[PDB]
Formats: sequence, structure tokens, C-alpha cells
Amino acid sequence: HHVPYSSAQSTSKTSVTLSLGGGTHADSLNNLANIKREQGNIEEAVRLYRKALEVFPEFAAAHSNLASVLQQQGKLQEALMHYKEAIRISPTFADAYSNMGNTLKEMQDVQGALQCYTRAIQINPAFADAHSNLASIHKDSGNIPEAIASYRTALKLKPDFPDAYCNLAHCLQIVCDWTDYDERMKKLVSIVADQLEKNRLPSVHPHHSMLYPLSHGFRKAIAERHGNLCLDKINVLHKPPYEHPKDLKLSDGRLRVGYVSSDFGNHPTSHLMQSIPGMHNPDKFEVFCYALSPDDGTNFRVKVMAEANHFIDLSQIPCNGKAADRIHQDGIHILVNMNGYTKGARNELFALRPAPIQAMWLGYPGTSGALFMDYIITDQETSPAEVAEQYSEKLAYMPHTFFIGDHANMFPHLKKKAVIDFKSNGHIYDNRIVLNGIDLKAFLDSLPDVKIVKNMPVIPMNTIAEAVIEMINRGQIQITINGFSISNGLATTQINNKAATGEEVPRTIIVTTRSQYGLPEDAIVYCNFNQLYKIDPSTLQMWANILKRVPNSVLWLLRFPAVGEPNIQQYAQNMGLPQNRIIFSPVAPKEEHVRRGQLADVCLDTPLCNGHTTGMDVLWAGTPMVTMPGETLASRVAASQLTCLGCLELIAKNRQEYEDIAVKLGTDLEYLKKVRGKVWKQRISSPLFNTKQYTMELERLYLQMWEHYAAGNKPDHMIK
Ligand SMILES: O=c1ccn([C@@H]2O[C@H](COP(=O)(O)OP(=O)(O)O)[C@@H](O)[C@H]2O)c(=O)[nH]1
Ligand SMILES: *[C@@H]1O[C@H](CO)[C@@H](O)[C@H](O)[C@H]1NC(C)=O
Repeated sequence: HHVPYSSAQSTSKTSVTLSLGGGTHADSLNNLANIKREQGNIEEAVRLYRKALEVFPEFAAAHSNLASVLQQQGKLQEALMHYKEAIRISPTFADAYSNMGNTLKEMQDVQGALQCYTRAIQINPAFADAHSNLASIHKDSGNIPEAIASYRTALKLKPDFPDAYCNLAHCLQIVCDWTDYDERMKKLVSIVADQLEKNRLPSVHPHHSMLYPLSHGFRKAIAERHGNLCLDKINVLHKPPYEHPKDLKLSDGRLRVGYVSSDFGNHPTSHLMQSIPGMHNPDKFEVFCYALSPDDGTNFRVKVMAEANHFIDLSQIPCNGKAADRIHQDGIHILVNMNGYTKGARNELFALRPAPIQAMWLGYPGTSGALFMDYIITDQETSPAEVAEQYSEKLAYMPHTFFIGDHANMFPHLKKKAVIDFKSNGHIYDNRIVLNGIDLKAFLDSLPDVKIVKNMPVIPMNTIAEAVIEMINRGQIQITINGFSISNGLATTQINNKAATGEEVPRTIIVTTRSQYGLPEDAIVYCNFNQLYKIDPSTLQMWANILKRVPNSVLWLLRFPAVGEPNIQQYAQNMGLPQNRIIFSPVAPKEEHVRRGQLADVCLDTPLCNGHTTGMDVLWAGTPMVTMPGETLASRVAASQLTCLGCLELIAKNRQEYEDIAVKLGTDLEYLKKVRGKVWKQRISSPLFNTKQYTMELERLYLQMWEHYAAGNKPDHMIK
């Protein structure tokens, strides 16, 4: 039940062994193979390793070395056999164990990888590669402190160690340890430079590149190499180019589109587009959904399977070749890659080119940097032609924004709201005490004294009102008033967990209060619900500047992760900024997270990496978001969202403007009222949350794509 989010792919470090003082013929073969591996001639290396084995059957080094390459080629079962052989021959061969660990990890045997890694450490405490690998497991597991400790050990043992350093850098970012941030940024760029120069795979993951000050070429370059990793996996298959359909005849004139995701389940991707396959037009389209992950038991998974014309669990088709064949057999014209370099990706499928047109959509906010993807679906705001070079792909534009969300369908209970005038006579607030429900109006009919403000219903300091706040104060789950169920916002899982996760719409009327979260009733609340890694020192300062200008305001953030909080506080103090100025809350179930958005006055977006899903989440609550688009795609999503929404006023051209916009909202209350009103109104009226329309616009784009292809034309930008 842990929250899912976009995360990068796991990574491990392979160690190559040199054999000396051994058989000369063999040593040469093994050592030469090592050279080839460095150069990317995997096939050649494999042969040499085998030959070495033929010459010297009990060559431990050869076994391990061959195994690593095989692993690289996805031949995991085979690799394991060889690793074991190496160990039998040499029980204290630490390199073999560490390497074996990587394979198991790849097979998902975490407990197994751990044992292998630890054993290697036990054999050789001075083994740096092992320490790094151990660190990755901890990092993946969420034990960032250990990962940091382990990474430091590797670095201590081996100072020039890029994989460890970069991973360490990523770790620091997650918990916001900005110690020597400037230098760190400097070192990373340097490493990438050195690596790119040396035709080595960059230690900086493509997902991570967005957070560091790298040139666009470098980021694109980084992605490309990771693209290359895929070919090696598929070249072994030795498959021939597929034959692609040139007409829709076999398909009854219906365009065949397939969506490939490891995220059909409780993941942000589903939260955004679960509704779309269902909304496709049966007359002109056939929808195939290809799942890269097993059924998680979620309604999200259920809905997509039922709604799509065809659902295929490639989860059960581990062999990439077979899977691609399956897609081809399905006669797909457009295949959409929704993972990019994200956890669960099988870009190998895309490398094989099972379809005529392959497009990147929604899931990964970056370019594939790879040859196998023809287009990246975007919007003009998000991807201006000025920066097309930043992308390997051709740009296919969406009319307003490429982004979409399923909030309308998922959280209709937030369409309307009501409040309690607690103070009560002086001042009526829209965000101190809030009520949301399917049955709200019905409930309101029962209360004669409610006052309508326009618009918004306000409940006075009633006997009823008294009871509700009492429930909140006492921590009760829910209460019944005139037969209606009024429930504590903090207790939704207790009442119904499907409700808490967004699996189902909540039945009861929910009370959300500032008191629940320790927020002030007398001040402006500025918020950000993103993962802490999206924050850099620069952003905090900007936020600090803003806070300094609004006297009793506060910043609301999440323990995402929790170890991050102390760091943020200290840094803030250095800048401003008493501790009371920043308030942290724990991560919450999806519904509550979206709902508590109503409590905030304004949301301050993160410039380095914008909130994407998070941006939609905030908007649905009718809370204005201030943003400053940057060069990267990931830095421009929020602006695109706002533009679609209709609030150009919230987009900032520079830091001064951003601070200014925020400050005005904080200080000019009528303006705040006005802007909030716009957002509340527009989320509905705008096309931002309109799934049917979005799907329609999308269908439009595909056909443009298809016609172009049918015309015998290679991909080119689509700016209609
Ligand atoms: O208290 C919270 C805060 C966030 N989220 C969700 O956590 C995920 C965060 O994902 P990611 O960090 O990938 O967000 P994005 O980059 O798309 O904004 C999203 O589904 C948010 O709705 C949540 O469920 N509860
Ligand atoms: C996380 O996932 C959503 C949906 O796939 C995607 O739109 C978003 O860009 C991802 N976030 C990041 C930071 O990659």
C-alpha cells in the first residue's frame, strides 16, 4: 500500500576481472575480451570468453566475466550458472558474488542479492563495487541513510568512482542534503563530460539529468546511450525487420493503437489516464493495452482491462522477442511508450520496432534520445520549437496541453464544498474548515441557518457545527447527523480504503480542517506537495524571499521523505526564517492528499522539476499554482497546465515575477479571492480535466500521424 510515484530505473555496477599469472593463452583471451566489452563489441567479447573457457575450462575469471556480459544481454539464467561455476572453482571470488547479486536483483530476488552482496563484502571488505551495489539496494528500499553510508565507503575505497558518486548525488537530493551543492553540481557535469568523451555509459540516469545543470546536448546524449543499452539486449535475438501495415483494411478502417505501461495499477499514470481507453471512439479506433506489470488487485487495473478493446499482460511474456511478436501480430499502427526510462520499462520492445509509428507519451518527462521512437507527444507551451533540438524525437503537438488527469471522474466529491464560520462573526474563510460530499446539498437542505455566499454555503456556529468540530478535536472516525454520515478527513481508510486510494468515490461527507494539520487559521498558507528531491537551494531561497514579504504566512511541505525535513529546516533558518515558518505533514492517501489541497491558499511550484501529477492534484482543489517555466520539459509542465486552465497570470517569466505574483496573493486578499475563484471555476469549464475532449484531440493527432505515414513520409513535426 506504499504510495507509487515516478521513479527511475534501478542500477548496478558490474566489475570486470583481470586474469594474470594464469594460462597465457587464456589470460590473453579473457583480458582481450575485457577490452572489447569496454568498446561495446559484446558479441566479440562473448566469443573470446568462450574460447578462453574452451582453452581453460576451470577459468574462474572467464566464467564470471562471461556471465556479466550475458547478464547484460538479458541472459540471466545463463549468467547465474556461470557465476556459480566461478565460485565453485574459487570460493573466495568476491567479484563473482557481487556480480551475481546484480543478476538476482534483476530477477527481483532482493533477499538474494543482499546475501550475495554481503558475502562479497565479507570476503573482501575493501571491495568498492560491492559497497556501491549494496548501497543501491538500500536506496531502492528507501533506506537512504544507509545507502549514503555505503556509497561513502565505496568512494573512500575508490575515489574515482562515478556510479557511486552520482548515486550518492541522487541520494543527497532526495533528502535535501545540500552540503557542497555547488561543488557537487560541478563534479557531476565533469563526470558526464568525461564519460561521454570516453564512450562510456554515463553514471547519471536520464531521469536524474533533469535535476542537474547539464547542457541539453548532454541530457540528450545521456538518454541516447541508455537507448543503446536496449539494442544489445535485442541484437542477440537476431530478429528481422517486421513488416508493417500500410492501410487500415485489415482493421476495418479502425486505427490500431497500443499503450504500453508498467503502470496500469495504483500508479500516477493510471490516476491520470485510466479513463482514456474507454473514451476512444470504437468506430475509428481499436485499443490494445499492453501491461508490463502483473495485476495489483486495484480498481485501476480492473477498469483499464475492462474498458480497453484488448488487454495483454506482457507480464507473462518475459521474452522480449515474443512480446514484440505479439504486438506485431496485433497489427498495431501506433505504439505508445508510457514509461521512458522509468521503473518497469521494457524499451526493448520499442527497439524491435513492432509498429510503424512509435510515440512517447505522458509517463516520462524527457526525450528517449533514441532512434526507435518517432515522436514525443507534447504541447506548444511545454515544448516550443525553439528547443526541439533538446529532443531526439519529432514533436507532435496537442492543442492545449499534453497533460491530463482523471480527477473529474475520481474525485467528484470535490466539485462542491461548504464551510463552517467558526470565528465566527468576523471573517468568512473558504479554507479553514471544509466539507465535501456527494450528499452535501442534501445535508444542507436539512439545515435552515446555512448561509449562501457567492457560490459557497456557510454553516454557522451551530449545535451541528459544534458537534463536527468536536469530532475532529476528539479524533472520532465519523458521526451521524440527521441520518447523514459526517466523517473525519483523517480517517477515510478506516471507513473505506478504496475511497482513500481513489479506487472509489467516497460515500460520506468529509471534514477537512487546518487544525488537523497544524496549520494557522490567521495566516496565508503556501504549499508544495512534491517529493523533496524537486527542491534545490535556489528554490528555497526564492520561497524564503516570498515568505519574508508576507508576515504571518507559512510554507506547507511533506515528509517525502521524512529524513528530509531537518535539512530543510536548517537551511531555511540560515536564510530566514524561524522554524515555525515551515510546516510539514506526512504523505497521505491519494484522496486525502487531493482534498487537503483546499486548505492551502496558494501553491508554489517547483522550478527545477515542476509538479506534474501533483500540479493537477493541486488545481483540482481550486488552489492557484505559481510557476516559472524553464528550459527542460519537466520544468515547463505546470505552465502548460495553467495555460490550458486559463490563468496566464500565474505564470512567471523570471524569479522576480514569481516572487511578486506570490506576494500579491499573500497580501491582497481580494485578488486572492478572485484568482482562487477563477481556478475553482475553470477546472470545470476548462479543457484541463476534460478527458473526453482530450481523447478526442488525441485521436486527431494520431490520424495526422497515420496519414503522414501512409503517404510514405518519414516522421516530421506535427504542429497542424
Ligand atoms: O500525500 C500525498 C502526496 C502525493 N501523492 C501522490 O504521490 C504521487 C507523486 O508522484 P510523482 O512524485 O511521480 O508526482 P509527479 O512528478 O507526477 O507530480 C502522485 O500520484 C501524488 O498524487 C499522494 O498520493 N499523497
Ligand atoms: C510520474 O508519472 C506521471 C505519469 O506517468 C508522469 O506524467 C510524470 O511526469 C512522472 N513524474 C516524473 C517526475 O517523472
